[PDB]
Amino acid sequence: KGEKALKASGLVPEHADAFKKIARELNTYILFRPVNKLATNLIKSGVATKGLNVHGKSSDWGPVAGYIPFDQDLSKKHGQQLAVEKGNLENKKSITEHEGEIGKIPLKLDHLRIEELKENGIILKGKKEIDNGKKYYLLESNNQVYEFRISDENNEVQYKTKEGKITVLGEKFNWRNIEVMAKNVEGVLKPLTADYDLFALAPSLTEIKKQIPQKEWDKVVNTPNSLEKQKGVTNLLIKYGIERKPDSTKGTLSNWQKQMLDRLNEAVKYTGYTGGDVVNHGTEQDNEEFPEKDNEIFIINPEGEFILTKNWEMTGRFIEKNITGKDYLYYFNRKAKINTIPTSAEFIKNLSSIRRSSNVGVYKDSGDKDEFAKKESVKKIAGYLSDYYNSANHIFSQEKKRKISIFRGIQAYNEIENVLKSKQIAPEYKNYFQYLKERITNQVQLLLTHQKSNIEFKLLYKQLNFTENETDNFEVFQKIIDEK
Repeated sequence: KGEKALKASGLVPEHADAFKKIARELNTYILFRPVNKLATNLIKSGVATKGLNVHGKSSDWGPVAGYIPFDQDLSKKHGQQLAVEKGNLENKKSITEHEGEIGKIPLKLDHLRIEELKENGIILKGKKEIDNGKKYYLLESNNQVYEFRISDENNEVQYKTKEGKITVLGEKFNWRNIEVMAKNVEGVLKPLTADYDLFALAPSLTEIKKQIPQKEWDKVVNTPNSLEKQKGVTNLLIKYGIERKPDSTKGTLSNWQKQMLDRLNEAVKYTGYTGGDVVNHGTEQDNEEFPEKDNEIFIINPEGEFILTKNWEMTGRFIEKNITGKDYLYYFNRKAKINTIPTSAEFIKNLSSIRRSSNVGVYKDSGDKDEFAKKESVKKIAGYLSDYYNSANHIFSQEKKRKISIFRGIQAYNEIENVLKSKQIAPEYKNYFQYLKERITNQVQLLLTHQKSNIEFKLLYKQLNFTENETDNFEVFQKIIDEK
């Protein structure tokens, strides 16, 4: 937190000041994932950010790294040489996937990066041998097994391993240029560096009132009881935010999220960033290739405070206290899962990920009555896990979101118990359902003990019996929970 936030985060300071300017002019409470200072100097130099095109991110070492490489030894597979062939294959399909707009331009080198990285002990002051017939600035890298040779007189990088050592790889790569990816912004090609990353946003209710047309907000003026407000915010979210297009250009967003991110990101056009959108993809919850546990997040408010958190459970504490605990909606990109679980889209993603290795189970590759019956059960299960995050009923206190979340979770639990009266299923999907039922009972119990009323869980499961209606049983749920 503070200037320690911006230095242990690793971002541009004047980008943060431009974000403060556009936040003071727009009033949106966005978040940021920290990107290191190895690529940040190249953001200040002029080469802009990548998108969601290559998902093997750049290393945390290397004076020539920061850009996404074709040979992924300059990526996170450092020393794990059996995966560098799959890295070359994945960057072959990353090249051949985004064709039409991509070119082949290498890194634009500078002498200033290696003098600003003198702290690694890059130059050994021993013998000065003229290798390859050229006056070379002799550098010794972080290790002896591979040297990352930046050129001195060539615009292209002349990186080449030594001609007297042997490794376990065997592919002594020649003095070629680096093969990093490209993107055509306003006609001129540009290399791609480590992209900036965000987490969420929580805009003010008058900004949503002025960004969504006025009829939906003259609806808000005549809302006496909270169930009609629940219906209004839910069908607003259905007619606006369910159109999540799975894309690989700018990130899995909606329309208004994209245009407000563009209006929040255009503030660097007069500061020194020649690209505009400094974040060209979604989050890491929106990057579905590898689930990265984000250890710390960067907090940006329109008031002007710089907070970088420490712990992940404390990050969820900050979210549920500042975002959800007050009158602000939690517009996040949608045994140890206490409060925030992977959402309904991630639920279907986990379902497919277990489905790819499980041949049989609950329902198989056919269309019978139990098959499509448990298919409609799991689509309404996904609907209930989606409506579990009904974080827009914040007109009264957080207890209202608590009781609505418990109502949706108990509907989900009754759906799970409706599913388990079927045929003899495979043990993979069986203990999948066991983990889901244990997680949902522990979540509903630890929310019930947090909120009110000291009731058991099985008591609330036994007293609640809903068959074909949910606007009547919310009254008996309110009669049990409230009005003691």
